[PDB]
Amino acid sequence: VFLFPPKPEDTLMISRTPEVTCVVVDVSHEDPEVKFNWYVDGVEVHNAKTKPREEQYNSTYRVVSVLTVLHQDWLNGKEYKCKVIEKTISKAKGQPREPQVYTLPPSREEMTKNQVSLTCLVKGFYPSDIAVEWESNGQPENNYKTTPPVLDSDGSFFLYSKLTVDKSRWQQGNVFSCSVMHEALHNHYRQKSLSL
Amino acid sequence: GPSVFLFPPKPEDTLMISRTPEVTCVVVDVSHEDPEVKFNWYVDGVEVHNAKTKPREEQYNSTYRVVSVLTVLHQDWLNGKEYKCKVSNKALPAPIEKTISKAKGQPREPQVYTLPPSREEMTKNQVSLTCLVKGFYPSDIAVEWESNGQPENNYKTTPPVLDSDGSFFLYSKLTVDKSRWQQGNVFSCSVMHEALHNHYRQKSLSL
Ligand SMILES: *[C@@H]1O[C@H](CO[C@@H]2O[C@@H](C)[C@@H](O)[C@@H](O)[C@@H]2O)[C@@H](O[C@@H]2O[C@H](CO)[C@@H](O[C@@H]3O[C@H](CO[C@H]4O[C@H](CO)[C@@H](O)[C@H](O)[C@@H]4O[C@@H]4O[C@H](CO)[C@@H](O)[C@H](O)[C@H]4NC(C)=O)[C@@H](O)[C@H](O[C@H]4O[C@H](CO)[C@@H](O)[C@H](O)[C@@H]4O[C@@H]4O[C@H](CO)[C@@H](O)[C@H](O)[C@H]4NC(C)=O)[C@@H]3O)[C@H](O)[C@H]2NC(C)=O)[C@H](O)[C@H]1NC(C)=O
Ligand SMILES: *[C@@H]1O[C@H](CO[C@@H]2O[C@@H](C)[C@@H](O)[C@@H](O)[C@@H]2O)[C@@H](O[C@@H]2O[C@H](CO)[C@@H](O[C@@H]3O[C@H](CO[C@H]4O[C@H](CO)[C@@H](O)[C@H](O)[C@@H]4O[C@@H]4O[C@H](CO)[C@@H](O)[C@H](O)[C@H]4NC(C)=O)[C@@H](O)[C@H](O[C@H]4O[C@H](CO)[C@@H](O)[C@H](O)[C@@H]4O)[C@@H]3O)[C@H](O)[C@H]2NC(C)=O)[C@H](O)[C@H]1NC(C)=O
Repeated sequence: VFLFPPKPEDTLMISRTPEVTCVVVDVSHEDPEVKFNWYVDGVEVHNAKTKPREEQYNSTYRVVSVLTVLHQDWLNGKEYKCKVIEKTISKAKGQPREPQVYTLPPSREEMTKNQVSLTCLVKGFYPSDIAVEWESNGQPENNYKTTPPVLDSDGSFFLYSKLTVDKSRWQQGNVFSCSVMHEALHNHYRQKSLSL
Repeated sequence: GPSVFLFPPKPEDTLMISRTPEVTCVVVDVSHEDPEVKFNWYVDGVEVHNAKTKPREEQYNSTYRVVSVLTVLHQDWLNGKEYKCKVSNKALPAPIEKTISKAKGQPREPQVYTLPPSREEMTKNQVSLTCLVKGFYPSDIAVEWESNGQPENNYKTTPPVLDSDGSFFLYSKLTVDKSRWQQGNVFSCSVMHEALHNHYRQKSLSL
């Protein structure tokens, strides 16, 4: 039994739906039926949905149960238990740290190419639950990738977000904004601009 | 009962000719009534007998951990030689065969860009040096920092991220004191990849 936490961006963005996943493995053919009992801080709920079983290569079934949760509950540190084996996960306990957002312009050597990369460094935050978005002139970007949180030496986490845009746009003096959402932020939001 | 895990050699060991690459075969969940584990290594079918097996290791969950290490050649691993680890045990119905090799696919040369600290970060006593490595394949890579010949220690590298063009990218952040950066010292970002010239690429960064 494995109890996975909701996606970091799903617990911050109200437009998405955070889910707690309970993956059960090594299920026997003699006993395929698996009963799931979810508990939110003790109180038993019944709004969980179970996905159809999938036979693995090692002749075992893989039963997965999904429980949709609220954004406020997880952020406040609600205790979620999965009774199959009784696993239990929750929000990362510990003193929250404010992230430091730094936007970085493309390297001079990258100007030789047709497309440049915009860098947004976010460091010194806790916990690792975070969401990063890019936007330009109000309209959001789509061609960007963000690295998973990395545990730094001081106990906090950090990551990077790379936006790829045409060199023409960057040379025309356009303004790109790096949006960061985190628990220990004012209004759970911080933004930094970047232009030539 | 017992499970077998075959680990690939360190990326920097297969590229640096001074280091020694080795394929590790880790066996867990070994019964106390049968700690006898047989290892059989095969290189593209041909069985080798130069492996070095370490004695058993008692774990906290009342199980043993037998580890077999096989040193390999740099040219062999890079050419895509297939390495097989046959594990035999009395508690096993049939010998378990795990098999690993170099990640198949056409190699791509990584592009290394060093980025100076932000202006806002200059307020702090510790600034961050950024190294961007993008457009490489496969994900097997190694990144290191150095200054004045001597290597740095206070840095961290993000795991490779699959980009939109099918290639991988990552970042490496070096944390130095602002006094060093303002003194005019030079910091270099060392990158080791199989698609690079002499499997090495380095870019410098200074104020
Ligand atoms: C009894 O205890 C032992 C020992 O565990 C220890 O004791 C217990 C009591 C606890 O306290 C533990 O916290 C403690 O560690 C248990 O043995 C464990 O068994 C599990 C499996 O059930 C193993 O998990 C695997 O881990 C590997 C990665 O292992 C590296 O990283 C670990 C930290 O992340 C580290 O602890 C390991 O030592 C090892 O470290 C690496 O070592 C090599 C060489 O030694 C070195 O070169 C590396 O640099 C170094 N790396 C690091 C980070 O240190 C993980 O890869 C495995 O994932 C595979 O298997 C999964 C299914 O189990 C699957 O989901 C994955 O996708 C992946 O599957 C493979 O994927 C590859 C592609 O990548 C594919 O090619 C393969 O075909 C595919 N194979 C399969 C089978 O799917 C896996 O998660 C633990 O490592 C192991 N512990 C140790 C110390 O080895 C034992 O289970 C306990 N018994 C009971 C009954 O509970
Ligand atoms: C029969 O086969 C089953 C299926 O295994 C699969 O098929 C085989 C052929 C191989 O391809 C495997 O690679 C593959 O997984 C086995 O089930 C597996 O059991 C093992 C443990 O027994 C599980 O390993 C555990 O993995 C956790 C992380 O799992 C995520 O990441 C995986 C990739 O890294 C991904 O494959 C998983 O699906 C899962 O992905 C996440 O899913 C959630 C929910 O859907 C999402 O929210 C996330 O975003 C996903 N993340 C992604 C996509 O990156 C580890 O966390 C876990 O570690 C913990 O336990 C170990 C001990 O087991 C500790 O040492 C460790 O410290 C830590 O506490 C563990 O490694 C594996 O995930 C299971 N497979 C699947 C598909 O879930 C059966 O075990 C096997 N039966 C027998 C008898 O062998």
